[PDB]
Amino acid sequence: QQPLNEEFRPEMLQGKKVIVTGASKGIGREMAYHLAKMGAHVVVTARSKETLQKVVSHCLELGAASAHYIAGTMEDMTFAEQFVAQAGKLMGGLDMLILNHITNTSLNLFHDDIHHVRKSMEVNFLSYVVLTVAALPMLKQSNGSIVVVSSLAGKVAYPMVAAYSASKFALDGFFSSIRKEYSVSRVNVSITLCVLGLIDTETAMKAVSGIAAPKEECALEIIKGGALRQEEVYYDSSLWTTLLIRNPSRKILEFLYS
Amino acid sequence: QQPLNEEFRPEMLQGKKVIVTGASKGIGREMAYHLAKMGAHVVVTARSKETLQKVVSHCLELGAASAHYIAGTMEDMTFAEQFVAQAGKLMGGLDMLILNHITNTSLNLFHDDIHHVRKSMEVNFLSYVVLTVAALPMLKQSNGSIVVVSSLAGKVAYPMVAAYSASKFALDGFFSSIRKEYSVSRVNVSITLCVLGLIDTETAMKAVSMQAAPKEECALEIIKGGALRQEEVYYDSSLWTTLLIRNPSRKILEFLYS
Amino acid sequence: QPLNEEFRPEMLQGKKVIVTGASKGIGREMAYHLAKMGAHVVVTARSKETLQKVVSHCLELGAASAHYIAGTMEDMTFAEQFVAQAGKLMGGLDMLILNHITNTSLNLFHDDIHHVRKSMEVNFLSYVVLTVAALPMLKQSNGSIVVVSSLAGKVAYPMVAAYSASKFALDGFFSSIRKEYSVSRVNVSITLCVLGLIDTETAMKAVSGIVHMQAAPKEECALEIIKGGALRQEEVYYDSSLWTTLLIRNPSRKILEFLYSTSYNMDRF
Amino acid sequence: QQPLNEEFRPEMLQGKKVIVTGASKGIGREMAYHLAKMGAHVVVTARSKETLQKVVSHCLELGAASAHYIAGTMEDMTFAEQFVAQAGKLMGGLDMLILNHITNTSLNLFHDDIHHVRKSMEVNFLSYVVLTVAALPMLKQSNGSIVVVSSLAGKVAYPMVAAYSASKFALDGFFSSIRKEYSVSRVNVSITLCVLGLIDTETAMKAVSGIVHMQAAPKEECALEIIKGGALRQEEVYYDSSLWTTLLIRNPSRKILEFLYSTSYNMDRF
Ligand SMILES: NC(=O)C1=CN([C@@H]2O[C@H](COP(=O)(O)OP(=O)(O)OC[C@H]3O[C@@H](n4cnc5c(N)ncnc54)[C@H](OP(=O)(O)O)[C@@H]3O)[C@@H](O)[C@H]2O)C=CC1
Ligand SMILES: NC(=O)C1=CN([C@@H]2O[C@H](COP(=O)(O)OP(=O)(O)OC[C@H]3O[C@@H](n4cnc5c(N)ncnc54)[C@H](OP(=O)(O)O)[C@@H]3O)[C@@H](O)[C@H]2O)C=CC1
Ligand SMILES: NC(=O)C1=CN([C@@H]2O[C@H](COP(=O)(O)OP(=O)(O)OC[C@H]3O[C@@H](n4cnc5c(N)ncnc54)[C@H](OP(=O)(O)O)[C@@H]3O)[C@@H](O)[C@H]2O)C=CC1
Ligand SMILES: NC(=O)C1=CN([C@@H]2O[C@H](COP(=O)(O)OP(=O)(O)OC[C@H]3O[C@@H](n4cnc5c(N)ncnc54)[C@H](OP(=O)(O)O)[C@@H]3O)[C@@H](O)[C@H]2O)C=CC1
Ligand SMILES: C[C@H](CCC(=O)NCCC[N+](C)(C)CCCS(=O)(=O)[O-])[C@H]1CC[C@H]2[C@@H]3[C@H](O)C[C@@H]4C[C@H](O)CC[C@]4(C)[C@H]3C[C@H](O)[C@]12C
Ligand SMILES: C[C@H](CCC(=O)NCCC[N+](C)(C)CCCS(=O)(=O)[O-])[C@H]1CC[C@H]2[C@@H]3[C@H](O)C[C@@H]4C[C@H](O)CC[C@]4(C)[C@H]3C[C@H](O)[C@]12C
Ligand SMILES: C[C@H](CCC(=O)NCCC[N+](C)(C)CCCS(=O)(=O)[O-])[C@H]1CC[C@H]2[C@@H]3[C@H](O)C[C@@H]4C[C@H](O)CC[C@]4(C)[C@H]3C[C@H](O)[C@]12C
Ligand SMILES: C[C@H](CCC(=O)NCCC[N+](C)(C)CCCS(=O)(=O)[O-])[C@H]1CC[C@H]2[C@@H]3[C@H](O)C[C@@H]4C[C@H](O)CC[C@]4(C)[C@H]3C[C@H](O)[C@]12C
Repeated sequence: QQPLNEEFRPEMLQGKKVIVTGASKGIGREMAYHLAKMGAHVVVTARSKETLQKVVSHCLELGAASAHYIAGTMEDMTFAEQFVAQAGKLMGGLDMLILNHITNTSLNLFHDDIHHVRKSMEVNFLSYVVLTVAALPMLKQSNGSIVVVSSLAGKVAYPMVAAYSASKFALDGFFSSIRKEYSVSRVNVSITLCVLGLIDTETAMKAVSGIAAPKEECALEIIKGGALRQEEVYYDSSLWTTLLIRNPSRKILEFLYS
Repeated sequence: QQPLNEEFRPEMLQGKKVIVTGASKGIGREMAYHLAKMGAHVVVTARSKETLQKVVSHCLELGAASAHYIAGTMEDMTFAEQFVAQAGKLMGGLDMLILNHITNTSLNLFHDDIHHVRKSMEVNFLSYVVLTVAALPMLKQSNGSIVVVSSLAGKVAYPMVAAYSASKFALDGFFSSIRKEYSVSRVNVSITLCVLGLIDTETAMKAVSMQAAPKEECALEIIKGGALRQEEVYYDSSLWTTLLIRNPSRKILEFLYS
Repeated sequence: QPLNEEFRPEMLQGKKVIVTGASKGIGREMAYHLAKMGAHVVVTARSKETLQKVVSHCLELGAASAHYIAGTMEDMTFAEQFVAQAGKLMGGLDMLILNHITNTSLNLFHDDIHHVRKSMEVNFLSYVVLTVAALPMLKQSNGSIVVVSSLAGKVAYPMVAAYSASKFALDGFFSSIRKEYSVSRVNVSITLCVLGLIDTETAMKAVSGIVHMQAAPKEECALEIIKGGALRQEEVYYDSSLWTTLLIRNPSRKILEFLYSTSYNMDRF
Repeated sequence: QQPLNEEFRPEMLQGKKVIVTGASKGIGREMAYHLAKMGAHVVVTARSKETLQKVVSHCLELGAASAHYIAGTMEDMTFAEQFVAQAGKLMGGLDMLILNHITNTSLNLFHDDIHHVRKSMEVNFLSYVVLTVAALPMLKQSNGSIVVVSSLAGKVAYPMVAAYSASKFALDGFFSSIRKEYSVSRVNVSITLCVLGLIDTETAMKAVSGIVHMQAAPKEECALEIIKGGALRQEEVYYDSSLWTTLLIRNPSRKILEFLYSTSYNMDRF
């Protein structure tokens, strides 16, 4: 889309109505806290009821306009649908949908685990589509934004994360296609895809113990990208990563072909 | 993987045992016919037994070492699994698995069509994984090859094909990751991803009603790439397309990051 | 770094600008744009007769002043003396537009070392001499150098070997001194312009057949060069087709230059 | 051009007739030594007869079919032309021309040394053209090869090497253009451009002292990769301590656009 030709400021999120998924820990939790400090209305979700309550209480302490949680698993597509409808009622609308959750993923070779492939596709990809469809009427009303959190393994191939990579590549294909559609149909909803290197969440640090950028800063850069309506955000400890992983030729060919 | 350092010869397929899916029409049918002319053993599949019988009869006329069909839908993951077992039984093993079928797809904006997204992911992606898992023991025995048919819309973003693009991107992520795993684990099974522009199949010509490439030639280039164990085949009417769509920097970064 | 503003013609009002190779083609069009913007201009080329016509039209168009000095850029003494004279006449210098080339036609290289040498002297070395002569004045004004180059100064083509050598040399030289000015805190911008086929008389005599119809307008080309210089852009890419200007860019080069820059210690210099 | 679709073998250089310029020290000297070990005929040049004589002595001991030197400065285009003729006479022809010399260059900011700029252009660039013109008839006879030694600073920009970078960029523009001309004119002479990172020659090691702290690649290995690339008729050789450098500095998009652009124009004319 057309990004905002503006400097980010935290007041861009003041009073904005934001869903954050996968917000009980890791990057999602940090995004909830940043949003709370900016004075946003937030609804957080994950499976962990008790941790979500603690996240909500801290968001209120930090200055959230309001904060609520709804607990459930994004394996359940009915839950996903119902979640968005309830979150919208809790906030009186929706300005930004931050899709961040994933199913449990560790480093292993692919041997015959079709169940993990299916579960990864359902939780990491299909649930994002279901959430988007449920959110789109509200986002069209607010000229809002969808933020999709992805990965280096969603842009290039790695061993040991085959099922995950499939799901993150699928997000790029799906959301980059609907971005093109929203441009031609003049739907004023931005789509931001975030491509992350190694981030120091507990999940990642445990996953890479047998082989990191700060999660607070990562979370802020994701929000900034969404607020500025950027097509993509690249975040890593090293500029070697963020500068070289970019594929400007793809965007050029998409334009020239159109 | 390492591609064979030699020119293609049709004799490379003589007596080879090959599965072709989506082989009742389009590129799949043309691949069956080329394989037949080369004296391969072929097992073809699609949903329509009537059309498949016609393909088998023509394959035998053309010189196939043997030809059989098994009809079913790749919506049914049990069928996918049992199909590979039966095809292997019929031929006495498997040298090449050509994964080509897709669910019916036309050009349309995405609105609230979760059904098509799920169907596309199941038929176009998950069934390919199920088929690969079922085929891998036989392919390991033969040091064989997997050929995955994909698309320009599986490498860059287009409007009007969101569900389809998600599934084709997913293929790239998944199969490119397992390719990395087979290299580190020294599994001698090659994986070839084919990226196709507009090809003059009846399906395509109806869907787009620019220059369309001939399906006979397309089919042959797919077989050549698989036989030569190339990582990727790019095929289009124009060299502007096949040369510019390639992304060598991705392959370089994957290597550097390893 | 480039100015984060839209171009306005008032940015050149009262500015003191040299344009070389300005008797015809893109250089003449640049002089005309500058004149319309109310700049002070000094133009040069070998031919006094054609330069007279450019100066007279510049005055009609509303130049603050317009003058020519004729000479050949084969003569490095002329190059040096020309800048001193032009700057003294105008009372300073804000922009140096380096645009001239030696006469080049399309042909296979045929042992004509004389042409390789002449290309290197006129198209490349004279640009360096002009720059050295201008830099004190440009430092005084926090001014700009604009170097006009070519698609054949970024990728290789047959039939223009000597010319391409000279334009590649400009990129290597000027891109290196740009980096030096960054570390030495010299506030003089350098803009390298990469031009496709432009409908100058020279180009239209050189090319063949339908290629003539694939040329971009010289008036527009000239304005984009001036805009790039005024905005202190590092590079300007101009062509009749977006397929050209988008695909010919090599962003990986600037990325690697940046990534490589931390590994040397400039404190000695 | 089309590279040979085969693995390098040292016998590819046995009995071949090779010129190496700038061969009294550094990479050039190492190239002479590898060629000698492969049983090539070699003629080496540089300004210093004393250092050239030592190279020839070692080449003869290593097993060169023959080894000679001719001393002179490549500032003198007359010497350049006459050198190639004499080298050709000494060997009875020419199979490979390796152009490697440069004028003395150190790291410094550019101020006003137009003399250094001109000398760089004359020694590092124009003399290569003169040598090529002199050699080409012999190379056409043998379906031979030209190897042009260049630099990271001949592909991307660096401060402190402005005059040198201009000359190496010029080599790319010129020799890449002639490669295209040889393709349309059906001249069966290969051109290989070599792009080198930091190599542990005495010149480089002295020059970067205190400025740079990175790995330097071995000059012996560098020299061998240059010969291999030339022997295999490759368009470009990239050599560095790190695969990060050699893989990322290559620009396949340029080669693709040149090809696509060529399909649009008819070269029968001019
Ligand atoms: N950290 C890294 O190095 C990288 C991270 N990323 C991306 O960043 C995002 C966040 O990663 P990170 O913070 O490390 O991950 P974490 O594991 O810390 O967080 C994942 C979140 O999703 C939730 N979640 C897990 N399963 C389900 C489910 N079935 N339904 C609903 N929610 C669930 C978790 O909470 P609960 O257990 O309470 O349900 C948790 O809140 C992911 O999209 C990921 O792909 C990408 C590349 C690298
Ligand atoms: N033609 C083109 O322009 C392009 C083609 N491609 C790719 O090439 C491949 C072939 O395309 P094309 O030849 O045009 O397609 P066609 O529509 O001509 O053929 C599709 C085949 O798949 C079968 N099929 C459809 N649904 C199912 C199902 N549920 N289970 C099993 N088989 C099914 C069909 O048989 P039946 O209906 O009898 O089951 C048919 O045999 C596809 O992978 C596609 O993505 C990519 C880009 C462009
Ligand atoms: N037109 C095109 O398609 C392209 C143009 N360019 C570039 O744009 C620039 C201008 O091109 P264009 O406008 O076509 O060129 P022109 O041939 O129209 O103009 C050349 C100018 O340079 C002068 N000149 C020639 N020889 C000398 C000399 N020895 N000393 C001083 N001046 C000399 C000429 O005047 P006089 O003869 O009286 O001295 C004339 O003023 C050039 O740098 C070129 O490389 C790049 C790519 C394409
Ligand atoms: N080493 C490195 O890090 C890098 C090297 N390169 C390239 O590799 C090539 C070789 O470099 P390197 O081995 O370090 O250089 P050296 O300084 O070791 O060798 C240069 C050679 O050229 C000769 N030479 C110098 N001036 C003249 C002259 N006027 N006429 C004829 N010969 C002359 C020298 O001998 P004498 O003085 O006796 O004439 C010497 O034989 C060069 O082309 C360079 O650009 C590129 C990038 C990096
Ligand atoms: C750490 C690796 C590799 C990152 C990488 O490849 N980084 C760039 C190159 C770095 N190198 C040092 C190799 C070169 C740097 C050049 S430099 O010169 O700068 O040093 C990356 C690649 C795939 C990533 C996992 C997946 O996402 C899935 C999952 C998501 C969860 O949420 C967190 C857990 C997990 C397992 C992720 C953790 C981690 O994130 C992984 C392992
Ligand atoms: C035709 C378009 C666009 C192709 C394209 O973008 N091609 C390169 C650019 C060419 N230009 C526009 C630049 C022309 C200039 C010529 S020049 O020489 O200058 O380059 C492509 C993009 C997506 C493709 C569909 C999907 O796969 C899904 C589906 C698969 C079935 O199986 C067949 C049907 C269908 C609907 C496909 C048909 C067709 O295949 C589509 C529409
Ligand atoms: C015309 C060619 C090629 C341009 C090119 O490669 N352009 C992009 C690709 C275009 N395609 C092939 C894709 C066709 C698209 C046609 S489309 O209509 O679709 O756009 C370019 C390449 C080198 C150029 C000459 C040099 O500078 C030297 C000299 C400078 C003078 O000052 C003017 C004269 C002259 C002889 C120049 C003329 C012209 O400028 C040349 C021949
Ligand atoms: C050393 C630098 C920079 C090299 C570079 O940019 N290399 C790639 C990047 C590597 N990184 C730092 C990113 C990673 C290394 C990780 S590491 O573990 O290694 O620290 C390069 C760039 C330009 C080079 C000079 C010119 O040619 C001219 C001249 C030629 C002579 O013949 C030898 C002398 C001299 C002065 C040359 C020496 C040296 O050659 C220079 C300074």
